[PDB]
Amino acid sequence: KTFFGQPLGLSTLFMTEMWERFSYYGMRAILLYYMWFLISTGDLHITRATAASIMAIYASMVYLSGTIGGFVADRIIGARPAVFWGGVLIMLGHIVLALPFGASALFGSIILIIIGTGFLKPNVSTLVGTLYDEHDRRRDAGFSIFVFGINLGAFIAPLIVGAAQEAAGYHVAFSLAAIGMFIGLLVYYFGGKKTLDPHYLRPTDPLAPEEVKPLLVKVSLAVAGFIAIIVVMNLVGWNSLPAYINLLTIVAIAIPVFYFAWMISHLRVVSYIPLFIAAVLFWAIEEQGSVVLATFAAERVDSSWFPVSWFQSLNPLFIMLYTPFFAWLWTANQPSSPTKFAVGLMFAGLSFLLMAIPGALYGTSGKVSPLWLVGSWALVILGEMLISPNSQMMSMWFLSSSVGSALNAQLVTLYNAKSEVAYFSYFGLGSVVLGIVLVFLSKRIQGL
Ligand SMILES: CCCCCC/C=C/CCCCCCCC(=O)OC[C@H](O)CO
Ligand SMILES: CCCCCC/C=C/CCCCCCCC(=O)OC[C@H](O)CO
Ligand SMILES: CCCCCC/C=C\CCCCCCCC(=O)OC[C@@H](O)CO
Ligand SMILES: CCCCCC/C=C\CCCCCCCC(=O)OC[C@@H](O)CO
Ligand SMILES: CCCCCC/C=C\CCCCCCCC(=O)OC[C@H](O)CO
Ligand SMILES: CCCCCC/C=C\CCCCCCCC(=O)OC[C@H](O)CO
Ligand SMILES: CCCCCC/C=C\CCCCCCCC(=O)OC[C@H](O)CO
Ligand SMILES: CCCCCC/C=C\CCCCCCCC(=O)OC[C@H](O)CO
Ligand SMILES: CCCCCC/C=C\CCCCCCCC(=O)OC[C@H](O)CO
Ligand SMILES: CCCCCC/C=C\CCCCCCCC(=O)OC[C@H](O)CO
Repeated sequence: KTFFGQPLGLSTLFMTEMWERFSYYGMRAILLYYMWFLISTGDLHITRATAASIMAIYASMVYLSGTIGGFVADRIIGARPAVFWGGVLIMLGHIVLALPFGASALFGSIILIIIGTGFLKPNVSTLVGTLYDEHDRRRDAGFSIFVFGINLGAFIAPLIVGAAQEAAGYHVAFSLAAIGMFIGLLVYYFGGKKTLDPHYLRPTDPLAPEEVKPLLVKVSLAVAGFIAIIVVMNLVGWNSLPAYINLLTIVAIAIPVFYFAWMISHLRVVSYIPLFIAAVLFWAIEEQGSVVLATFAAERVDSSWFPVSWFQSLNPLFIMLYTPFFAWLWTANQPSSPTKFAVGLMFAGLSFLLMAIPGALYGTSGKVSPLWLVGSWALVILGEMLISPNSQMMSMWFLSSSVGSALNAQLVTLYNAKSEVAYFSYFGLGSVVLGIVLVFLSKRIQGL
């Protein structure tokens, strides 16, 4: 007896991530619209450009938090307590939004989910590898199955949560996200005690006695310096919300910038720079689906007969549809890796180029077919299949996605009804050209 040929413990972790992704993307599907609503009632005193910027920097901090969660679990608390307490924080963050509060609850909700996702997301994937020995060949199949559960939750969540918001309002809809995470906790807690190795209730590489102090010193210097920067900012008058967002943008971009300049000072690392740039730029476009495309859907689409948040379901839908195809394709000369990044960046560019057409053809004061966004997501997910689809590279994928959203925090403020065609054309064409450049550089990168 198995779970699709895999250890029974996989079903638990399958369902665990399935409901966490449910809570996350269900929230992402309506959070921007919710901020619009808080703005329209005068409760929240920001612009839509700022609200869009918040969404992007929100995502950036979540991925950045994922780079640290692996460390905390492996060295301090253990992977299983990390997943559990990570989930509790995630749940609380959604409960905060379900409460009878307004804009005041936003920062509290955001902080909880960032810390929570940081603990849970990288360690659930870790616990998946736990299910297998070193020798096991089923590993790639199990992770593929595990990925499928991730996409399932991301698919049904905007459908359920989005419809709930339409029927019973925002507070009820956010509570469904909280309930979704709660279900994941029940299955994880009681299912884990049956199938998970008790060895991972504790850290696998616990701090040696002499390691405690320097780690404590290192963290303290980071917090103090960060606190110091904020102090100076408020002194010189850079203390509006766009200022703090720019600070986090700088921090998010500085982290890979420093690590590169660190390692650079044989030099094949230099050859990874274009790949990392290509990764950042792709994630920038892909992550704008929940921000820019979510805005386009709500303002420019004939979606009068269905919840407009449902458009967020297209991303994991096309992933699930494309996956068995590419699974077959990579088994049936297979193109190199820098080539995949170059072509993947092109498809992302075409997705934005396509969106420039309806505005250029019909104008931007009317409403267009929902099929335009359908074709756009189909293009960028096609590009995803080439670039994105575990170990130590998990950090770089967390980093690349984090930097992209940080870049988005700046870029999405430029998007509006007046700048629609220009926004989609330039960045659309811009990504295609850099995809062409990467093709020219593709041969050198191979062999390094
Ligand atoms: C294989 C599927 C291919 C997917 C097709 C994607 C589109 C490709 C070319 C059109 C993009 C640029 C559209 C032109 C935008 C443009 O003309 O901007 C000025 C405008 O006229 C000002 O009003
Ligand atoms: C399959 C296509 C293969 C790739 C072909 C690439 C096509 C690019 C067309 C857009 C170029 C820009 C033209 C429109 C720019 C535009 O709208 O500018 C407004 C004004 O500058 C606002 O400042
Ligand atoms: C990828 C192959 C299939 C699609 C190829 C893309 C072909 C055309 C896309 C770009 C042009 C679309 C037409 C937009 C309208 C326009 O330009 O307004 C002209 C301006 O003077 C206003 O009066
Ligand atoms: C066998 C699968 C091969 C996969 C190739 C699929 C490629 C593209 C999918 C269909 C895209 C065509 C749509 C463009 C033509 C169009 O919009 O004209 C509008 C017309 O309807 C007016 O009413
Ligand atoms: C939030 C309600 C969801 C249901 C929770 C059950 C109620 C109480 C559990 C005891 C306290 C929690 C202690 C958990 C610490 C922990 O590491 O859990 C790893 C777990 O054994 C892996 O399956
Ligand atoms: C920790 C236990 C597990 C977690 C359980 C999930 C959390 C809350 C569930 C109920 C939410 C009810 C929310 C009530 C909606 C509300 O406040 O009012 C709407 C508004 O008035 C309609 O217009
Ligand atoms: C628990 C969630 C995160 C907690 C924030 C801590 C972050 C930085 C402080 C570093 C030292 C803290 C770790 C405690 C050291 C410790 O547990 O001792 C091990 C060993 O048993 C002694 O040799
Ligand atoms: C890896 C550590 C992080 C990297 C080191 C960072 C060093 C200094 C931070 C830049 C200044 C922060 C202040 C930015 C705020 C800002 O730009 O203000 C505009 C706003 O329009 C004013 O209202
Ligand atoms: C596997 C990747 C597949 C490639 C994806 C890209 C293909 C087509 C783009 C969307 C279709 C154009 C939009 C059609 C709009 C339409 O149906 O016209 C009625 C509406 O009322 C007019 O606005
Ligand atoms: C509307 C008119 C616009 C014209 C559109 C033309 C589209 C593609 C042509 C350039 C392709 C260059 C790609 C190959 C160049 C090259 O040197 O590639 C070596 C590389 O090492 C191989 O992997």
